[PDB]
Amino acid sequence: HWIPVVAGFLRKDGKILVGQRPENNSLAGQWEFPGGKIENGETPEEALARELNEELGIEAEVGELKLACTHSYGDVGILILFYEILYWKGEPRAKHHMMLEWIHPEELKHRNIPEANRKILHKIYKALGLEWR
Amino acid sequence: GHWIPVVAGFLRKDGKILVGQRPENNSLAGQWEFPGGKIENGETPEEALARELNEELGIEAEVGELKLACTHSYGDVGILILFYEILYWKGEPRAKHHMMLEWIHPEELKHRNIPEANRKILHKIYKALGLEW
Ligand SMILES: Nc1nc2c(ncn2[C@@H]2O[C@H](COP(=O)(O)OP(=O)(O)OP(=O)(O)O)[C@@H](O)[C@H]2O)c(=O)[nH]1
Ligand SMILES: Nc1nc2c(ncn2[C@@H]2O[C@H](COP(=O)(O)OP(=O)(O)OP(=O)(O)O)[C@@H](O)[C@H]2O)c(=O)[nH]1
Ligand SMILES: [Mg+2]
Ligand SMILES: [Mg+2]
Ligand SMILES: [Mg+2]
Ligand SMILES: [Mg+2]
Ligand SMILES: [Mg+2]
Ligand SMILES: [Mg+2]
Repeated sequence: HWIPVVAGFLRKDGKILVGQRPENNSLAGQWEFPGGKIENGETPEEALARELNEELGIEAEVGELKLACTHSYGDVGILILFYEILYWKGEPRAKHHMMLEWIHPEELKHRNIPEANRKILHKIYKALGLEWR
Repeated sequence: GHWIPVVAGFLRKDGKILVGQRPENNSLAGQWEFPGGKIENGETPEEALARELNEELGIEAEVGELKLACTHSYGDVGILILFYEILYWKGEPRAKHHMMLEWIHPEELKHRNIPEANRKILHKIYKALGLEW
C-alpha cells in the first residue's frame, strides 16, 4: 500500500519551518516539514491546505509543486509531494508538534530528520533556491 | 481508501506532444494518454518513468522536471499521477504497448477522448506545457 503524503515549505527571511514529531505518534523527535496523509476524495493542494490548518492553525495558499520522492519505512510505502507555501493568514503554532522552529536551511544537515528527507536533502536544497555543495 | 501512484511523461516534437491510444483489452480502452504507468516497490518516480518509457516506447529516456501532480478516483481505485517533462531520449518511440501512437497539437486534447483524470486538469496541463487556456 502506498501512502501519499503532502507537505510544505514555509519561509521567514531565508529560514524554513520544521516541526518536532511528537513522542506518541512516532518517528519521534524528528524534524519534518508540516503536512500529512491525503484523504480519500481530496486533491494534493486541498490536503496540504487542510493539514497546514490543523497542524499550524494557519490558513495557507498552496504554491508550486517542487518535489516528489518515495521511501520505504519497512513495508510502509510513502510518496511525499513538497509544495512551496508563499502565502498564509496568521502565525503558526504547535498544535501537533512538540516544538516548531524556523531554522536556517543549512542546519538540516545536522538535525535528526526522516530518512526520506535525508536521502533527498540535496534535491530539497535546490527546490529552496540553494546549492547542495 | 487505497492508492496507485502513476508516473507519466510529456515528450514533445516541434511543439506537438506524444500520446498513446490505450489498448482494447487492458482497458480504459480507446483513450489517449501520456505514456507511463505504475511505480513498483523500491523505485523512485524517475526510475519508474524511465522504465515505463522503455517498456512502452522502446526509448532510453532521461526524466526531467516534475510538472504536475493530481488525484482521481475511478470509483474505488484511487490514482495519483505525477507528470514529468521528458526533454531527452535515445531513439524514436514505437507502439510497443499502445494501440497507436501520435504526435498531436496539444490543442487537439480538447477534443480527444482522454482519461477523466487528465480532462479535469487540462488547464493545469496546458500551463505545464507552456501554453494558453
Ligand atoms: N509531515 C511530514 N511527513 C513526512 C516528512 N518526511 C517523511 N514523512 C512521513 O510522512 C508520513 C505521513 O505524515 P503524517 O504527518 O504522520 O500524517 P498526518 O495526517 O499529518 O498525521 P497522522 O497520520 O495523524 O500521524 C509519516 O510517516 C512521516 O514520517 C516530512 O517532511 N513532513
Ligand atoms: N499512463 C497514463 N495513465 C493515466 C493517465 N491518466 C490517468 N491514468 C491512469 O493511470 C493508471 C496506471 O497507468 P498504466 O499505464 O495503465 O499502468 P502501467 O504500469 O503503465 O501498465 P498496466 O500494468 O497494464 O496498467 C491507469 O489506470 C490509467 O487509467 C495518463 O495520462 N497516462
Ligand atoms: Mg496531520
Ligand atoms: Mg502531519
Ligand atoms: Mg491527517
Ligand atoms: Mg506500463
Ligand atoms: Mg502504461
Ligand atoms: Mg508498468
